[PDB]
Amino acid sequence: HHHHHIQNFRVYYRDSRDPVWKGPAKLLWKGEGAVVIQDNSDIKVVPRRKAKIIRD
Ligand code: NI
Repeated sequence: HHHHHIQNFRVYYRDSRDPVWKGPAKLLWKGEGAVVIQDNSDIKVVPRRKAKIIRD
């Protein structure tokens, strides 16, 4: 199966204990306190404070 990303979004994000922004990733889901991103083959849950959601 394939998780189609939400169109017109890109996301940069940080993992725990690492200040360097990773990305660009696709946005798969927007929740109240977190987002789901897809970075190549990795689908990850990122707290909103660690996500840079860029309208594209
Ligand atoms: Ni899946």
